[PDB]
Amino acid sequence: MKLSQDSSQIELLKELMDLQKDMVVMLLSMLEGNVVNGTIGKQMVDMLVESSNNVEMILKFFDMFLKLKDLTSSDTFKEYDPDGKGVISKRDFHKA
Repeated sequence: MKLSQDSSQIELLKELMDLQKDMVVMLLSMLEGNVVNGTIGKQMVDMLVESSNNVEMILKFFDMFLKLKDLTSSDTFKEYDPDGKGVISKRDFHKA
C-alpha cells in the first residue's frame, strides 16, 4: 500500500512482489504431500488466523487490481477515447 501511492518506487514494488511470490511458492511447497487431516495444514491455518488482517489486506489489494483488467476494456472505456496510445483526462476515468 505504501509503495503504490507514489512513483519512483516501482522497482522496489516489483522486487517486493517477487519476494512475495517466492514466499508463497515456498509455503505452497509444504503441502504437496498433504493429508486430509495433516499437521502441516493445521499449522498453516493457525498462522493464517494469527495474521488474518494482513492477508485480508493483500487479498483486497489483489481483488481491487484484478477487477480492473476486465472492468475497463470490456464495455465502455475502450471506446471512450479512441485516439491512439492511451490518453485519459483522468476525469472521465473517474466516472468510468
